[PDB]
Amino acid sequence: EFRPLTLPPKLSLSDFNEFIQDIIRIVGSENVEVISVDGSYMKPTHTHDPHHVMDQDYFLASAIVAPRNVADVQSIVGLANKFSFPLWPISIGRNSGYGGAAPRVSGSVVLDMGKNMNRVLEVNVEGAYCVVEPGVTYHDLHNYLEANNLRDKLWLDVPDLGGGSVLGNAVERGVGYTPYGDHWMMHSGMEVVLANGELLRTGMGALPDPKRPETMGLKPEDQPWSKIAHLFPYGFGPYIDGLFSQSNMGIVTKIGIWLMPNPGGYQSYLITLPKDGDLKQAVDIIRPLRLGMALQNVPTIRHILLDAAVLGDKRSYSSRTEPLSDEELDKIAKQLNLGRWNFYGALYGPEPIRRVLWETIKDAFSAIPGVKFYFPEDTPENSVLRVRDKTMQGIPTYDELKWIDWLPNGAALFFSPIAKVSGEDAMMQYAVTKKRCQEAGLDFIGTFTVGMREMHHIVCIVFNKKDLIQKRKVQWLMRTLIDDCAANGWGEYRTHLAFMDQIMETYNWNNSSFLRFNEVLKNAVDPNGIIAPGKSGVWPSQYSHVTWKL
Amino acid sequence: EFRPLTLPPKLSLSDFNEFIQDIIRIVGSENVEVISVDGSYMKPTHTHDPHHVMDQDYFLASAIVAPRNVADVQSIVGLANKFSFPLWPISIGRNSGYGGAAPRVSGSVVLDMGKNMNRVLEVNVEGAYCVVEPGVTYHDLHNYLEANNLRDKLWLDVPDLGGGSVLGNAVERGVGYTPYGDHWMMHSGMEVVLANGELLRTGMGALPDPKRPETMGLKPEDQPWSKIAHLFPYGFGPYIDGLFSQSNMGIVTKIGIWLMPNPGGYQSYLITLPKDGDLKQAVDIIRPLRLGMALQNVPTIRHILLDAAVLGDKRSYSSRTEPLSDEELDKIAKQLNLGRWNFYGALYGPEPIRRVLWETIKDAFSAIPGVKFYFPEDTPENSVLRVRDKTMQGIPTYDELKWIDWLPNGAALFFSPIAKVSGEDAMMQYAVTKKRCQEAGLDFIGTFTVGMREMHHIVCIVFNKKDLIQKRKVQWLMRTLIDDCAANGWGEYRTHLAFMDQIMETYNWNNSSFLRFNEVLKNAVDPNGIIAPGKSGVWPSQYSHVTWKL
Amino acid sequence: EFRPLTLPPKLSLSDFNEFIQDIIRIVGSENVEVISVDGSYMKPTHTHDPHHVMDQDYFLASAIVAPRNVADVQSIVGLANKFSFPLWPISIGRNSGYGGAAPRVSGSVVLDMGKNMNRVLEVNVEGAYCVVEPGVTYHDLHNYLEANNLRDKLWLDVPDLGGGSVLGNAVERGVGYTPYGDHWMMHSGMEVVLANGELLRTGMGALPDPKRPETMGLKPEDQPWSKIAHLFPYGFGPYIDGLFSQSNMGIVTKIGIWLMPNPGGYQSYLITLPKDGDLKQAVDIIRPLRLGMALQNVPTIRHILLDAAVLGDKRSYSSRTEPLSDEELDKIAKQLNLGRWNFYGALYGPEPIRRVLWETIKDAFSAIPGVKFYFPEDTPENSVLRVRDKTMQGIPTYDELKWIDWLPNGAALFFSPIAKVSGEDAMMQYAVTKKRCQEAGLDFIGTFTVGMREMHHIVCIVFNKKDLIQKRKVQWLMRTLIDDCAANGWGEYRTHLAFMDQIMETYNWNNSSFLRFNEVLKNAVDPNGIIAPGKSGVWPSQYSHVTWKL
Ligand SMILES: Cc1cc2nc3c(=O)[nH]c(=O)nc-3n(C[C@H](O)[C@H](O)[C@H](O)COP(=O)(O)OP(=O)(O)OC[C@H]3O[C@@H](n4cnc5c(N)ncnc54)[C@H](O)[C@@H]3O)c2cc1C
Ligand SMILES: Cc1cc2nc3c(=O)[nH]c(=O)nc-3n(C[C@H](O)[C@H](O)[C@H](O)COP(=O)(O)OP(=O)(O)OC[C@H]3O[C@@H](n4cnc5c(N)ncnc54)[C@H](O)[C@@H]3O)c2cc1C
Ligand SMILES: Cc1cc2nc3c(=O)[nH]c(=O)nc-3n(C[C@H](O)[C@H](O)[C@H](O)COP(=O)(O)OP(=O)(O)OC[C@H]3O[C@@H](n4cnc5c(N)ncnc54)[C@H](O)[C@@H]3O)c2cc1C
Repeated sequence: EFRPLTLPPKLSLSDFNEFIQDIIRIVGSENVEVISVDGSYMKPTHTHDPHHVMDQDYFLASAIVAPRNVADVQSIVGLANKFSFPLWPISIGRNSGYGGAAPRVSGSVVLDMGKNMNRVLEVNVEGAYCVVEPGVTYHDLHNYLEANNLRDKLWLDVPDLGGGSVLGNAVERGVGYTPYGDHWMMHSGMEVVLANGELLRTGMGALPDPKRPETMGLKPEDQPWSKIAHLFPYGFGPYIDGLFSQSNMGIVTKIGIWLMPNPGGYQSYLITLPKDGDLKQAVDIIRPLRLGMALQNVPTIRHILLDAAVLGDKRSYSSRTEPLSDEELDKIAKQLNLGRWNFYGALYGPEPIRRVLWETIKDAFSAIPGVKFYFPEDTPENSVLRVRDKTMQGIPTYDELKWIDWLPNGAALFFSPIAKVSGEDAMMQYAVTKKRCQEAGLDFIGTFTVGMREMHHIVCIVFNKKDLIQKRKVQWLMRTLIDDCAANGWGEYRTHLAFMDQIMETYNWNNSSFLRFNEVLKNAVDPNGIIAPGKSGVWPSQYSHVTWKL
Repeated sequence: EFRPLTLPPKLSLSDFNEFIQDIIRIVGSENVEVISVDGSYMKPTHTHDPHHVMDQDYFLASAIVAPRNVADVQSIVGLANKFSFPLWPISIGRNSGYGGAAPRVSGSVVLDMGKNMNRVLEVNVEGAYCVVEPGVTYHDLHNYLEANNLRDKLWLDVPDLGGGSVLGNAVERGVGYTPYGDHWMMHSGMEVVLANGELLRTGMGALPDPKRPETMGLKPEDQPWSKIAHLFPYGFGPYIDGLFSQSNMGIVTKIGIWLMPNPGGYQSYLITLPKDGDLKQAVDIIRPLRLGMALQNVPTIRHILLDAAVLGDKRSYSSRTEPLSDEELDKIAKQLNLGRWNFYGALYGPEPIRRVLWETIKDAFSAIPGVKFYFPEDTPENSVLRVRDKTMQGIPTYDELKWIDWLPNGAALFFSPIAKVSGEDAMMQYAVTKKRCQEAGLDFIGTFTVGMREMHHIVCIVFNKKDLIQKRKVQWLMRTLIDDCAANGWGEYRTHLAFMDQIMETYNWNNSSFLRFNEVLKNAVDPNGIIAPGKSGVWPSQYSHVTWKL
Repeated sequence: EFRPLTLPPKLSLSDFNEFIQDIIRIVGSENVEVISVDGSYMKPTHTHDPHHVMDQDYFLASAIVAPRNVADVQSIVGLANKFSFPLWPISIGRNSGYGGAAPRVSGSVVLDMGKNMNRVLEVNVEGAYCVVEPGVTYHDLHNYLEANNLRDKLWLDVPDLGGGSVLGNAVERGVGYTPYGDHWMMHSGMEVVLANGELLRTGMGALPDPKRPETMGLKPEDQPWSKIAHLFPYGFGPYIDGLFSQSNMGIVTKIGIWLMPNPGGYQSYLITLPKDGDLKQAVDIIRPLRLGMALQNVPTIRHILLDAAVLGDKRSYSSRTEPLSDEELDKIAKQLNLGRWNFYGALYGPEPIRRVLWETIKDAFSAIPGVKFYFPEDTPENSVLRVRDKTMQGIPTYDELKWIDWLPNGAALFFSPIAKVSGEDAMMQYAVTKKRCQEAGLDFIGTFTVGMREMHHIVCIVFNKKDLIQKRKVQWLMRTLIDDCAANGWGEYRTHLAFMDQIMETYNWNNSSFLRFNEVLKNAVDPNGIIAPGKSGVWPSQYSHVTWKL
């Protein structure tokens, strides 16, 4: 195709046309689409942000290209370096609340790795790992284990939804809820296409599999990996793996992710905390238990509107347009059999071990008046606990998508700071965020996900995407929250395309030493600045800061 | 001082003299030493390799410089960039078996960070972490916890000896034996002086501590850290921390290391395996247990000569000059009440939990004929179990230094490949290594340290450092082992100065893609190539490969 | 001399020594001083900041050099470009509250232009202007006019003290209180030594004086100026004069400043405003009057503690260590016969004209209850009005120096934002600043100086320079005020050395477009970055931002 809505920087329409003809001959007309529709979670869009906080077409691809295999990504990168065409690689494109599949720089080709590079490459039982391509979603990996009956020996670790990409999510350093919840720390052995187009394998993946007749003459992408590749992630020398997470330093084509053995015993549970103020005592209680491993997985503390929004839109609970009152939150809590805060967790391992920990957990949460303990069986058929019971054993579900429908044309945007695992800090973060949410006219909706020495506080901002006034309030909100949390010593761990610059500007100790160093690294490996310029605030030097920053 | 034995590359005697007068005025004559003695573990040398496999003066400093603080490192870096003088930073300089304090390039200044930058900067109880400077040895951190009575709340994780540096060891990705044994994975928040001399803090350390009257006007090195700096290592954007382990990308001035809470119950144990061939069954047994966490710490599988060498030199068991026979190893085993292989481990937590796991461990090791189970009380006063009982609870000891005295002027050199956690692989690596040791005329001495999905096999080569014939056999051995292990799909995780190029050459998948990328990074950040050139085989472009590689 | 406390960046001791011997042979040993004392207003220091907010030696010269004439500055510039030595030019060095004579970069040579380049070059009566060198203080220019009896034809315009430099103050865009109070707007024709060392004259000064026998053979610095040089500032083409105010783009050697003709009638006056809240009504009143020119000069609105501090230290009014209360300020007001706010002004011209405006002023201020009107005769012998009566007619005094002695070892630091000429805005800025001063534990002390469409609000922070705790609170205060005022839409017009980067960061519309442009200009004209690097936050490219910004 001939004429796109937006062309990448400094590129002419003829270069665009030459380039797109070049890619079409490499991958076929069925794997290329020129943009000359927000869609669904089911068939995500790959052209722009479906949960658009800015105008819909603000972050817009000029074309979508689907490589057939690693060789095609090498050729595409060569082309982009020839024409200076920025690429924006995506795996599944479901980064909802974070920009979706939209590029930071409009005019970029969205590189759709996941359409054709789909394979579950290996599932290794003795080493309890899997190797995967960008296109394997959590649902797909689950089906792979089920079809081969591997569920009895190995379990997966999934986020709240099941359509996301195992590799995609892990390179963003996403989180899950079993004891393998720290996705990025469970990796070992990644394959990357560098900006120069050279293939590179990290860790023990750089120690080549010894030659043998059966693997002679295979292209590098197609070679097997040496025995320790997916078992010990460090290899030898500088450990460069992290340069590839939340970065623009390369295109990840394959990754090994460690899988937990069936634990031989499982029990999910829900602890309802009656009062809004019970967050403080609960976190204080969670601290020592999470450090000493009575709390085995990544347990969450859900605010009552998160659960309420899973079960029904705002219209179903109130006809109010403004934020529900405190008294109304107590009525919704009572209506659903939940507290104002709901703690979700799971015990793993043999009964004798589950028993002891469970009594420790129970006994410690008993200092909170009115606490109530439930197992999935004890709750209604449509409960969040019955969904999270599946979630905390690695089974993918889609039920929790429903909270995005809290409002009319509900879109999501995530404010994601990190808090200490302390009631004092958690209340304070809450207090800060709640106050700005109410100034903005939005219900506070959020969850804390409990890590070992930190909690990821996901404030779920939901707004009407067809309401220009509220979109502007969301943007006012997000920007102020960033600043306020920064003034209180808290940083966000992951964000949307429009907030990357502002969030990187917050990590400016010693006059921005941290981004300068990233900048130095980036321009050495991408001298044409073709790999997703702007991702995380890191700009190659051909992208003036005055022009491009937000 | 005026005239060093060796000058760094391309530097004149006059530039050397100017430089050293420049350093003397910054740090004082007491903190600078010109080299115009192997020493002890007690007072390590900082001029060369005390366990010299090459000639003693092969790797030699021109001078030793001890910065007083971070400002001094900054100024020293500026001078090195002015004169193009290569710096070799050390923390404690006890990297015995790995080159000690010796620089890869002779003529380099050895930067002694540990003499004056010694401080335990902070021990945080609620967050269960500590922040430290290069000079805090494990023994020092231990004493710090004892003086303040923190041992009841927090434990350390130590390597076999206690004199090493907490930071030094951790940036080498060193290993320990409690559940916090993956030293590098326990870090969060590092401070680094870049090659350009700029101070940088990683992760959440880049999110500055909010201003307040009490901290106004403090030099950047002296500023407090924001609340989440030592609690969540990822921060935001590219996770660049790993670029600083086993690298020459920076000079680490401070690091945060997560500390394990007193577990409320501890019991070490020893499981003796009668036969040489029992390794295989044992590892096959260890696999599922380690994966399902019945084995909580990093348990080890010591070969009988390791324990034997701790208890007495070779002269005490035989007057032989050649390797002890198999029949002799069985006699030494019997004499000491140990098997041919000895498995050391520890159970953590409340009694009810220790009980269940201990029965699971017992029962699974029972499939090996003649297995015997000991607690420290059950063994003699000089046993390795009573020493390692301390070691698996983070208490520092120095007893295990005695195996370096197996031979007359015993020096150590470590051959450190990684193996799958499988009887088959472990036997095979053992077979390969044992064969080459006997060809070399040396006793096989070693340990396997059990990681989750891998084992670190430390073959401990001990030789007479005053025996030129054997030193040459050591070098013949090491180099052949590298190749043999590489030809069987195994790579080493850490190595000595003289083997770094050969070991990086082994991680050459796709025509050395991994080292080219490291080179690209290094020359961007060190355009004068003044930070430890050659470390891990990574050479700045001013250091011709033909000239410098070994 | 041989060994300075601090050397400029990247310079060796030997280059320093060579350089200083080179300068000594150009200007003599009497004109050069190596720094191997805070002093007084009378004999200002030229080595560091006498009103030090940071440690005393924080901003420190390596040497002081006093050029004999323009040729000497040219040669000094050549040497600095040869050695890359940063120069910090000063005229008188009395920039008290703004860093004094201290360089932004420590190690810089302080260039003392005023010691030897002292001359009143010309006082032209028909054109009502004067031409001056860096060393002509206002007191000196005053004496020059008196000696020749020119006071009857021409008046000066002075700042609160008389020792400052006419040129120095003017290139800082300093303010005065007659109708000629916008010092920078009264200039026409400047002479500058560029960074490359070339002499340049601006405006009509670029149109050379026609040749004539009497001026043949004169060095360029010594040539007369063409007739219109000091009469029309614009010249032809780009008007580049402003690139030389509050900048590091050149070294100003001579300037022409327009002088007001004796007005043929003068009467100063004081209007006391009883209440703290009367600021608002007063400013609302001042607005139309200032715009329609009933208020002819630059009238000021002094806070009661400013006048109180001129008359006696804090010990004389209270023995309190904390801020005086509101009730105490009313008592001090009553004691001195002043309001809580005191408006000082002056009427110029023939009696008939003074009469009419004076009735217009009186009548409009009459809407404020309790207002009282004084002429100098009506007040006591030690009043501020009798001092400012002199000040509003261009006569230099030193009386107002006494407010710096409010506290024990009182030092001054100025927080200088701009406010709209509106009661609403003025109160609001006052509210913001007063709140932060009380949190800091300091008395609020300040003045508003009334411009045509804006007011310069000088918050005069006075602190004990030997009190480390309060110095830190001063720094905490200053930095928070900057941010607070920025968050309310107000920027500072001038600042001290330690706040320059933070204040330039505030003028960051469109991703700092304004400073990028300044950077581009500066590196073209100073490729060695030797003229006052860092002045106003503008850094030559050899000065890494990470390293140098505060
Ligand atoms: C209701 C809801 C719930 C969510 N719950 C969770 C949760 O529990 N945990 C969680 O972590 N997230 C959660 N998310 C956030 C996000 O939706 C998921 O993390 C999702 O899996 C991320 O998208 P993806 O991995 O499918 O898609 P992708 O669009 O592939 O996103 C990948 C992103 O990482 C980079 N990237 C991806 N692939 C590559 C590659 N091959 N090479 C280089 N860079 C690459 C790019 O920066 C890109 O923007 C949730 C979102 C919603 C809407
Ligand atoms: C008998 C014996 C037993 C051992 N047992 C163990 C064991 O169980 N586990 C284990 O891991 N090791 C073991 N070691 C190996 C090694 O001796 C220890 O890891 C020791 O702690 C490493 O030295 P160090 O950390 O004190 O000293 P250092 O000499 O400080 O070594 C640090 C090294 O890392 C780098 N480095 C250090 N500090 C910095 C800095 N500030 N900035 C930049 N780079 C830096 C340099 O490359 C340097 O060579 C053993 C050694 C012997 C002789
Ligand atoms: C009690 C008190 C009251 C004050 N009242 C006033 C007031 O009413 N109005 C006011 O404006 N200020 C006031 N000031 C602020 C300041 O003290 C005066 O402006 C003073 O005249 C400025 O110093 P200077 O001009 O003598 O000295 P200098 O130290 O000469 O300062 C000149 C500055 O401008 C630059 N500069 C000077 N000469 C040159 C040159 N030749 N070439 C290039 N750059 C040059 C440099 O950046 C330098 O730092 C006051 C200060 C105090 C302590």
